[PDB]
Amino acid sequence: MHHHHHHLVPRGSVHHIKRRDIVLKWELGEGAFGKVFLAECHNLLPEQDKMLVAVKALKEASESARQDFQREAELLTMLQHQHIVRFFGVCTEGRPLLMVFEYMRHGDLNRFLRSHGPVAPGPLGLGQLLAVASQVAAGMVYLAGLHFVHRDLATRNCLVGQGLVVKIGDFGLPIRWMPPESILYRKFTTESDVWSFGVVLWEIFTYGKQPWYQLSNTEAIDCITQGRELERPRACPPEVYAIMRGCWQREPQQRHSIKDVHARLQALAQAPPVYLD
Ligand SMILES: CC(C)(CO)n1cc(C(=O)c2cncc(NC(=O)Cc3ccc(Cl)cn3)c2)c2cnc(N)nc21
Repeated sequence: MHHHHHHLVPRGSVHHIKRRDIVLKWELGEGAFGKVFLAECHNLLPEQDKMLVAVKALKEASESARQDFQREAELLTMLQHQHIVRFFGVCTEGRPLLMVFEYMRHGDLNRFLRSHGPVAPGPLGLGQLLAVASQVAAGMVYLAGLHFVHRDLATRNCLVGQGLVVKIGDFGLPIRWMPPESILYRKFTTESDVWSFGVVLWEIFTYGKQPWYQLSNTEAIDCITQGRELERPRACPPEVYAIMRGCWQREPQQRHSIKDVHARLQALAQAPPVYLD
């Protein structure tokens, strides 16, 4: 499951949280081998007696799932960045096994885009869409620096917190976001992540529409393998579509680097182009 991350070596142990320090509130979601709950966590941070967290309750104990649990936990404690999901630790006393994360008040980015399109309610402006895109790019720069290949970058895997802070996570094939080499040869690299970032940019600028929405899963696969490009969204300025095309070069070595994509987005976010659809 995490074999592709073998070159990543943990410096230290995972933070352990006492079961009695976690107080479950209600389910936030479910899918990837477990339910996610909102909860209160006591004695986690020094200043606050209690705070809200998101808790994933693991469904199994194969015990290949318990082996994957420990490795995943060791990997997540290593990921520490402003735009990467914040992992607090595990609870191993009893069953089910628990993983504790930061609670992100506005939920997933896909639902956030869909509800703020066609917190302050209303449609997100160009400046706000660029700010979202720059934050996701910042997280991807961090992952590329760690030699961490995400493999499933998509807005459904991003979270929105207080003050529109965006963080990348993975809530558990995403063919529509993949380049041809990932679909055909299961080749997942920093370069296939940059392609998915380009698709994330397309999702942002379409307010969360599914890529290749006019096509069946089969038609979408053939279409990506043949080299057809996603159309420019109506809300997308020409400067931003140039970034998408850079992420979508057929040759992985020709794709723009995430450092350059992030730098370009920072420039656009700081001074948005005067663009009107
Ligand atoms: C929107 C839902 C309800 C969806 O479950 N939701 C999940 C929250 C999590 O924090 C979360 C839940 N389960 C698993 C993880 N694991 C990682 O993200 C692993 C990882 C991989 C790669 C990288 Cl680069 C970083 N991290 C995270 C969360 C938090 N708040 C809210 N409101 N909803 C959440």
